[PDB]
Amino acid sequence: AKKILVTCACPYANGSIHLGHMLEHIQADVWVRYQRMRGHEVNFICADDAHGTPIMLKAQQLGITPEQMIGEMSQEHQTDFAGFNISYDNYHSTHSEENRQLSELIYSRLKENGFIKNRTISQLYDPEKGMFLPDRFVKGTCPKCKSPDQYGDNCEVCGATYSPTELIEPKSVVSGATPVMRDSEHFFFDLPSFSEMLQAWTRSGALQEQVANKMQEWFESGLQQWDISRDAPYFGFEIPNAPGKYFYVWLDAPIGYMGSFKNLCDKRGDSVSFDEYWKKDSTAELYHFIGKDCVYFHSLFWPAMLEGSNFRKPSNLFVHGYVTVNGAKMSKSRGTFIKASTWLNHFDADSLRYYYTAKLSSRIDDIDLNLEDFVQRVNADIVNKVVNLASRNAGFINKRFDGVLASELADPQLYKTFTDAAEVIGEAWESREFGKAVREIMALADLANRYVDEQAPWVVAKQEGRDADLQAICSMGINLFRVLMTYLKPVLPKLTERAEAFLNTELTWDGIQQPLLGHKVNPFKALYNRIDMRQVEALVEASK
Ligand SMILES: CSCC[C@H](N)CC(=O)O
Ligand SMILES: [Zn+2]
Repeated sequence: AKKILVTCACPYANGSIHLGHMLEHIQADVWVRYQRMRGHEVNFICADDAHGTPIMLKAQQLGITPEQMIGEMSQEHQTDFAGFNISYDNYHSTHSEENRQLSELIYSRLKENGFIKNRTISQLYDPEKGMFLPDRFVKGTCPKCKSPDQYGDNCEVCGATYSPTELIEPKSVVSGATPVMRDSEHFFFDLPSFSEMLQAWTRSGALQEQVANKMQEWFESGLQQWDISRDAPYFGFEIPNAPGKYFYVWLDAPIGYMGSFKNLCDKRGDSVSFDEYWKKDSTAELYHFIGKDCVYFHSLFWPAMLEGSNFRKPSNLFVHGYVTVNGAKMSKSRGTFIKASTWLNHFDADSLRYYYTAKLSSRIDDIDLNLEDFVQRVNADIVNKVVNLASRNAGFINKRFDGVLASELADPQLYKTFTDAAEVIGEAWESREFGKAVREIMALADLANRYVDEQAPWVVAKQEGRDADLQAICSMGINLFRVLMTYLKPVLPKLTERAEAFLNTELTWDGIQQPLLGHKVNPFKALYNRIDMRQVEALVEASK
């Protein structure tokens, strides 16, 4: 009955999708697929984050327009996400007419409401290229240790940190010219004006405990005004009435959430839903799946912007931790910085979806992809527990009973144990306690395989006159498989499709209350094959 708008953070348009991205998009997709299974109206929304100085400069280096460049990466991103079956209702771009009009609207409202301040700043400027330089486009000699060729505000030899104005003999990364300090008028969003409102939200108990605790540190330090403007040359949206000024990516990037939803509504011919979801009186729910590095932005700056422009605010933020590989930050030299596209050359999407889901919880803890454990857990849980219930039983049904399952359950008590678990498993999906859900599902899978072991179909099959017993045992196992695959349907979309083809039925959450009786199933080849460490070694080598 609910109306739900769910987002993932907008991926940066000048980088390939990697396993870190995939943790976020898989987490959101599992939750979204479960919400759809319970009958709610869900809109799963994302976009590419396509503006800014680095993108402008990279396009110039490539000799193409920024529009061509961001279009190519957007296609690359959506191909990768589609390969992992991330079920977006719309994937748009921050570089769109919808986002331009919404950015201009929100800015004009913030300005009229008194939340935009004008302030002159001083910044390093490349007089040959003719542009202000972000910190990382200034290089020079460390003022402390005198090591040359250091970038930005820190030295990678001695570890010192400093303003780039302290670099000795500074050079523009763009042109090699010596930069100089230049003044420019910038426009600032008066975030401090919203501190009391934001502190109330922090205390409300909606946010994760770990996020609320961190926000208290930020309030203690003191909220600051945030620069929302950039000087030309720039790739982005020009500020009305302010020639030569552009909106900084901070402003237009989250508005891209709104622009993507407006684009979806407009493409559908739906003239009511945008206001239904974004007006202040909305009864729809708005959720953002984000990582730790995006929490300050989504928990303070973004709700303040929405409040100041008369829009509704997020219902909640769902924050996940970083991905590690073999216990450590991804390492290019070790081959553990793994692109999504590369992953799919070696493994399927379901394997990573399952492994992440088994490790995820409602907390912000980092998620470790241990590659040895990945092989063991996928083979143990998917091949040998869940799929085993189908593969060990289907052959007898197809070959000796014409594909027809028994007309009654052999063990109705055991079946009720499986269906009785739906409430706790569903609540685990709902609360984002994914690891809890998987633990209960695999505990049931162990029960199901213990049942089959106890009945010993490999013995019954050879014994004269026991055809009825064999059909009963094998049909019971297949009905337990039906239930487990329903509980796993949000996690494993492609295996589920193969399971539905075998079972000759769509898997619905409520359907488990009616077992398959006197029901024809189809043959299948192999629902899910084993993986091995040679494949992991090939993935690592291909990523170096
Ligand atoms: C509106 S969400 C914007 C997210 C930024 N692109 C940061 C990131 O993708 O890591
Ligand atoms: Zn140094």
